[PDB]
Amino acid sequence: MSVRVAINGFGRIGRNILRAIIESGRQDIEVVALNDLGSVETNAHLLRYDSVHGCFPGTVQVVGDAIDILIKVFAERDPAQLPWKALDIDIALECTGIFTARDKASAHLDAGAKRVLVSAPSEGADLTVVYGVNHQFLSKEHHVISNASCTTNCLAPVAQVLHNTVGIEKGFMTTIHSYTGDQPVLDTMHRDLYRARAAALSMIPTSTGAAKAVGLVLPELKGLLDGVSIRVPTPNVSVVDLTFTAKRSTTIEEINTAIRTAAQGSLKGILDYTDEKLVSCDFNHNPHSAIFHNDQTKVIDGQLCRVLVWYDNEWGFSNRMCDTAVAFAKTI
Amino acid sequence: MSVRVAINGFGRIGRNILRAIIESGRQDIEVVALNDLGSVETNAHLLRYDSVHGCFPGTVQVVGDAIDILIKVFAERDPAQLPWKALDIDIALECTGIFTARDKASAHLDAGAKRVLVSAPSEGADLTVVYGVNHQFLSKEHHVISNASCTTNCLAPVAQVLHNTVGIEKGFMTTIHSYTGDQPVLDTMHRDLYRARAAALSMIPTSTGAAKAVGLVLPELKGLLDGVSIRVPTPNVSVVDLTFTAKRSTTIEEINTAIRTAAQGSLKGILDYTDEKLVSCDFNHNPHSAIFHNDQTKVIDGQLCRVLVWYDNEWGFSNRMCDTAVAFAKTI
Ligand SMILES: NC(=O)c1ccc[n+]([C@@H]2O[C@H](COP(=O)([O-])OP(=O)(O)OC[C@H]3O[C@@H](n4cnc5c(N)ncnc54)[C@H](O)[C@@H]3O)[C@@H](O)[C@H]2O)c1
Ligand SMILES: NC(=O)c1ccc[n+]([C@@H]2O[C@H](COP(=O)([O-])OP(=O)(O)OC[C@H]3O[C@@H](n4cnc5c(N)ncnc54)[C@H](O)[C@@H]3O)[C@@H](O)[C@H]2O)c1
Repeated sequence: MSVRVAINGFGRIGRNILRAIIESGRQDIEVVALNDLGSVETNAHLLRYDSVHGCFPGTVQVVGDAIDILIKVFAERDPAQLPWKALDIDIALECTGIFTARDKASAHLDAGAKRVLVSAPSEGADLTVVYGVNHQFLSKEHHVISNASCTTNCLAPVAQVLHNTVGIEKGFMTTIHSYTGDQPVLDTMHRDLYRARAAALSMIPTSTGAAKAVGLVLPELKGLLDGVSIRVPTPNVSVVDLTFTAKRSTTIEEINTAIRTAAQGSLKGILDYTDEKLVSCDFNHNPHSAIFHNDQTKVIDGQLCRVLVWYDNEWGFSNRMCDTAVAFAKTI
Repeated sequence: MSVRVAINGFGRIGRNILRAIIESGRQDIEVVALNDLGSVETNAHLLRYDSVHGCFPGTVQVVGDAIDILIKVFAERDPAQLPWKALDIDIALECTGIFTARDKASAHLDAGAKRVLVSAPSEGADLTVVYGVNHQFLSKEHHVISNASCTTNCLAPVAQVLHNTVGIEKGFMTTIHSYTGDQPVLDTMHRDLYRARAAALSMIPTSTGAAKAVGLVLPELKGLLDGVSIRVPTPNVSVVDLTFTAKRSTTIEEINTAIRTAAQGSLKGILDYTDEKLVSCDFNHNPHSAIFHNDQTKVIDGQLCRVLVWYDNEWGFSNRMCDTAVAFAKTI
């Protein structure tokens, strides 16, 4: 019944995984352990209080070597040292952000987790999964997999619906994105010259791999999409601004309706929509991968089309980590 | 030699027109009077200290009901009563944002002014101008003209180099925009449901008529463009994100090269470029109508294009308001 997980790296997403599990009321995932090299006390405190997501819904105590909500806490620099065999770990959730590589993440297999799921694109991933779109391809042949990114998780279901309805010849994606943890509050030394500037002071153009990735989850679209991002001064919630050329002449109503159909049918709980005049903060804490904004569909001359699609880049994705982990457990 | 102007509405744009003249040290324009809703002293203080632009780069003395840096100051909310005739005002600069309409704006000529320049699209305008693109179309047969908008002024030059080079089949523009003073700090009653929302708290989609206005000033693109805006938590500096189908199979290098040329040659001082990895605040107080970001140009299969174009929605426009005022004054 219950799939035994361990969270490696108790950072935003790791904590958000936990919170998604408790909030949703789901009973199919047991969080057996967490690993992180900072204080156990500090970890519980960050779980308790979040500036974006509010108070933990429940009580949070540190008792001995565990956090009671009863989750064992570990501190290993080297994931291969974790007692995953002893703890009968089904799926290790790699969340630290520094072991995204398949080479690197396979350390949890060494430690005795039966499978690994990386909360980010993974280099040499056995499979990159956008739950609700391609998780059905998961099988005994896959041991270390990627959950894609928040952005990929948003763009793909929408891509799919559009391609099925009007066909996408080519498309360009700009994601207007909230600042993330790898950005600094003030200008400072960095791997990337864009992301080195004060995060809450500018619109910052930056790179995203999501459009290429949608080329893989949906092989019909390989090489037909590219994409970039613009980071702006909001702490959470992002949006895909997609312009594409359609293979057949179409309308706003045509596109909106295929979205409503998909959202009400086979992508229920992955894709949603709004006919209301909403702004980014209204999607904060929404669990969908994508929420399509009907108001914003525009179509020039029946063939050049633009859509706008919100996503809580933390909350959507963390709920997807749960679904992917459960679907993945069934192939063990 | 000099052009006599009166500024109606010493608001963000009213005051920045005045700073623009002072900073450039242009002697071709003389501010004779200004009108605003409130104090003589408050207008002085606001001019002195600007949260976005910094110290007013001279001295501002209150003296009588006049400001010395000598300009006379009024406070009649009704424009019809102000005495432009006996002040010999060549061109009036309607800058309030509430007499945008031509039928309304034509008051300044009743109240004596020889010509009128609305800082903002207008309804029944004799001619809508983007300086550096279409100003040589101004004739004696024009009394009340429109300076267009910040966004119109930045798309139009770029559309021109693009079209005239590679041809625009169809185009969709998103502007990512700094908040403006028609938005509030907190959610509150507004004629528009998006713009009612707390302005530094969300990305906020909104309508702009700039794409359409570009189709009228560049007649060749009548109804070939559409656009929207997303307001984000920055206080100044916006950007154009343009996706379009090009008539000719093209490249990035080719796109940026054409922009180099327009920048150095015929659009010098209106259009500039950058090859550097810059972010929005690096373009604060830049006087250009458009600054092209090379790095950011993308082309899919040689046909679907994307460019990114910065603009100081306050400083660029306010300088054009000066250049327009001058070119207009010559048809008198
Ligand atoms: N948050 C989002 O918006 C989002 C969306 C999609 C994908 N992702 C992906 O998820 C991953 C994590 O993102 P995040 O926002 O949670 O960042 P985060 O920095 O808040 O999380 C990283 C956590 O791992 C811990 N850590 C670092 N090194 C460690 C080590 N050697 N051993 C154990 N723990 C270690 C840190 O203490 C921290 O708690 C990233 O790779 C990112 O690509 C994030
Ligand atoms: N600021 C920008 O980014 C930008 C860009 C392009 C165009 N514009 C246009 O410039 C115009 C002015 O906008 P702004 O940025 O100055 O905003 P603002 O509200 O700061 O300026 C308007 C000023 O006029 C005054 N005013 C209001 N009603 C008046 C009345 N009845 N009589 C006399 N004075 C009155 C107000 O006190 C205020 O100071 C707008 O129409 C806007 O569309 C602005």
